[PDB]
Amino acid sequence: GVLNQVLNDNIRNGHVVNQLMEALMQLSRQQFPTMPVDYKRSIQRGILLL
Amino acid sequence: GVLNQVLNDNIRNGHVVNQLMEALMQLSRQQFPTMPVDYKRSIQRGILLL
Repeated sequence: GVLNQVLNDNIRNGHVVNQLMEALMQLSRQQFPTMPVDYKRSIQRGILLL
Repeated sequence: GVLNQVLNDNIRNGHVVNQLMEALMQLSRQQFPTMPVDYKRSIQRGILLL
């Protein structure tokens, strides 16, 4: 009888985190041409922490 | 009635800066074969800042 703002049912069963981690691992595997190595290092370490 | 020293009208809009960016990025994508790693590192950091 009451309205509700329900989630997706792909979030309730945590799967979206798999999409996310896949994207993050792709971004780690890529090189940063325009930028130095220390920046890449910092980003990919922060990404591995997660 | 008055003489005026007018800019290009490609400066009055900011589009020159985009060619400047093109140039700086086409420098960031260049190894410096003559010179060591630290020199290149310095330059590429300096132009990332801009």
